[PDB]
Amino acid sequence: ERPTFYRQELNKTIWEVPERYQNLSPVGSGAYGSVCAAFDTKTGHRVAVKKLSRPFQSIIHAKRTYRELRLLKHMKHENVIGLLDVFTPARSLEEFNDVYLVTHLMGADLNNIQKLTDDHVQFLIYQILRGLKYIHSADIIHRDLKPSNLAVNEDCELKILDFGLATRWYRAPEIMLNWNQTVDIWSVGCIMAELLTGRTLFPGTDHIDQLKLILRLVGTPGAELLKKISSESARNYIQSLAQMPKMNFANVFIGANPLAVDLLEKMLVLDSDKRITAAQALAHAYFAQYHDPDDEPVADPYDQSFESRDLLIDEWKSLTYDEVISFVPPP
Ligand SMILES: CS(=O)(=O)N1CCC[C@@H](NC(=O)[C@H](CCC2CCCCC2)NC(=O)c2ccc(CNC(=O)c3cnn(-c4ccccc4)c3N)cc2)C1
Repeated sequence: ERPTFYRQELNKTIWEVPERYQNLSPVGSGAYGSVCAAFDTKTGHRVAVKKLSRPFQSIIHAKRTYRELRLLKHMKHENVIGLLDVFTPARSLEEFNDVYLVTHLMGADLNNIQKLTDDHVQFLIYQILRGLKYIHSADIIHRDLKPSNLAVNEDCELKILDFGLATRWYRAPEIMLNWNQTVDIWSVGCIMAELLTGRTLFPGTDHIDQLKLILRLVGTPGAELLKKISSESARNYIQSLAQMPKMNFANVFIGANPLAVDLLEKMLVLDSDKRITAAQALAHAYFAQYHDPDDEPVADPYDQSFESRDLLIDEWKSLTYDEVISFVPPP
């Protein structure tokens, strides 16, 4: 029982969407790609419709499209973006070439929310950790967490997403030198610090400067962590730099809530085996007033075996088409 579509141009781009979506207006200045705001006549709420660009232009684009659809269909959590609809005007695989995604209309990102109160930071970071506990439990690593990938509405309700299109300021040092899930926790540490102080914690100009700033705070690796670098070039570099002491975070986040400081000490550790996880962090005393261990769920298992597959462009397209058809809309 297929719906009725209607076509229209919008800023040198064609849009064929269910009549159920109306009053489409472009949002961003193309920053988010081809995205419009909309009114959903089924529900009566604003939505965001994104039309992918050249989704099957190449083998790599076909796989990235399939990956994005598969991940979005899996996410069912209050602090993670979710898929409200996915559709295509095509009536059969032979004419399938465009893919539309429908999500909630997000309010503003965390860059667009002056420092916050300590209570505001607790709530926002709490919600990020809660969604991270959920994606991490599915063996899903975000990898690109940063204020522009956090959406927050007027109730300060937060959702994690990934718009795609600097990342380096938030990036774990191990995956910037190539020597697990807690790369995301490092980024939370950087975000949390910024909310507290009002300043980018590690505003590095490139990768070597980014590492220089990081070690000035957390200190040069010790032999405990040195014993775990396999990359021989990485070891030589770190041992050649000037030995800089670990700073005491209380002298750097002066005046901040000492629970917040203690949590920063547990997130912004160089050794990834010692970094706090999302689930452990939810139990930190700093979130004492939001922590609810009975309402911090994990995710269903996520089959990502496809990621190790080499398929042709038309096969990835077919699989994307499967996921479009099999899609069941939520409540
Ligand atoms: C690293 S890559 O391999 O994966 N891959 C490359 C990089 C991007 C990756 N994104 C993903 O896979 C995620 C889902 C998977 C991701 C996994 C980790 C946990 C978060 C979700 N795609 C998205 O997040 C996404 C998809 C569609 C949409 C559509 N709504 C909008 O655009 C929208 C809604 N509101 N607004 C807005 C906000 C404020 C003001 C005005 C407008 C918009 N502009 C938005 C986001 C894919």
